[PDB]
Amino acid sequence: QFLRTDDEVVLQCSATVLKEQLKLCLAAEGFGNRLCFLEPTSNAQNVPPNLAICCFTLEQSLSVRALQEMLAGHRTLLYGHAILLRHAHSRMYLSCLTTSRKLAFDVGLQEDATGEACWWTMHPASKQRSEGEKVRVGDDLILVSVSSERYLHLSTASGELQVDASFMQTLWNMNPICSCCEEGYVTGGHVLRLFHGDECLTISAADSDDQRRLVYYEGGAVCTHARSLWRLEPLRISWSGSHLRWGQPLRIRHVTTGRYLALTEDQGLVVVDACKAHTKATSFCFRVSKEKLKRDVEGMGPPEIKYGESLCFVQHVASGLWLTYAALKKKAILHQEGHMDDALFLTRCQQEESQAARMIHSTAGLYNQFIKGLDSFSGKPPALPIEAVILSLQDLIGYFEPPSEELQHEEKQSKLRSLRNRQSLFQEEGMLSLVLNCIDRLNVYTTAAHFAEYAGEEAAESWKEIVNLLYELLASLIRGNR
Repeated sequence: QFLRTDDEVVLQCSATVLKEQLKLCLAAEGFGNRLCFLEPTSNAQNVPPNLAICCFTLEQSLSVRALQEMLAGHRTLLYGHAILLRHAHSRMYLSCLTTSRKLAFDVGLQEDATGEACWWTMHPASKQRSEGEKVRVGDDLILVSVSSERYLHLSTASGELQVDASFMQTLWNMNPICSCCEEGYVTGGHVLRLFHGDECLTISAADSDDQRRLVYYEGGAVCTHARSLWRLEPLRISWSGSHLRWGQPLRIRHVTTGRYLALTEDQGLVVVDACKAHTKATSFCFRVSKEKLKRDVEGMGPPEIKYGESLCFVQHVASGLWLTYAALKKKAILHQEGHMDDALFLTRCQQEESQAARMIHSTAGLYNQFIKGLDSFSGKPPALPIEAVILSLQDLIGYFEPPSEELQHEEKQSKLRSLRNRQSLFQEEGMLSLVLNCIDRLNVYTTAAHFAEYAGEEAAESWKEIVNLLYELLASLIRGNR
């Protein structure tokens, strides 16, 4: 009922697009794009809303007297406090930038929580709440950027909906996503692996004849590759990050591919594009048993499903079909009766791995777009994402860059081991081919001006930069780091 620090929230506002009141959350991508945007949560039944990129962690809520004192646990948020919001998807911080794209600033992300620019003071939106009172869940509120002293505010100019820091006010809901959970219990929004018996649930490797659409039970090294990672996403906006319960409908999202576990009329059990991932075809639940078989709480809920200790049957909700094998690599199928040994156990994946999986997804998406733009004009003299591609390239280069040679051996090796594991994950997801395709397609052009003939000078102004960054990323992915 009250928001404590280390709680997870989405900042939600309202707008009336196409003459109807749509609610939508504050979103940021992170790498490749620092600028914030808005994610519609409204059309949940037909399209899975991208809540993952909307979650922020309430890192700290301080009195201005302690906030000014800093620049030299489980506290409840009080009105008047300045808060620090950590973007969960990127581990970056919600900040008020010094760019503008009409007196206003851009709202986005800071790589590090530095200075006043990443702090926002909370203020009551009504005579019901007062300065010093605890901020209550589902309260409308006003947020003021400490550095600029402007309001976090949604724009409607001209056609599209944006976010900026303006002298205009916007009323913002803090929807709780999650709070303290019971140790070792599965909660929504968790990225995990579903094990069988070793064998785990996965899609095929990159570039497979599959088009990566089919689901498998596979053993060996997959259990340590990103392709076997899934996010459990319940059919809720608020307390989506609550404990999961037996029978609770949920979507199962494949992380790197972005597609959703689904039952199809034609294909059968497959993974499916986000836009085509409707509730009926996409809703699964965890069952204690296969026997015949309530109303969701406004909180973390009762802890029901335990990591590694709970054997779970997976069931498609609409059809009642069981996730089973077909009969080391087996096709996963949905079946009426299934197999006596269909029960999976869930192992929570760790952060370094989960982050890398999500980073793969963004980068694949951004670069596939960049390639599509290149392919669009091959032989023809569709705006290319130059700005983002450059930033993405730069970001991954720093991500992969080896430790400073003048560092202690104990830490150097440990930081080196992770770098290697981080590189491996990307490598096994065909990130090298991705970088190579971008290089090969850019190399079809001899001079920067030759590229300008098919793309224009503005785009060509960064041609030698993108190739140098791509070759640099390539090298950084390849480097042994032993």
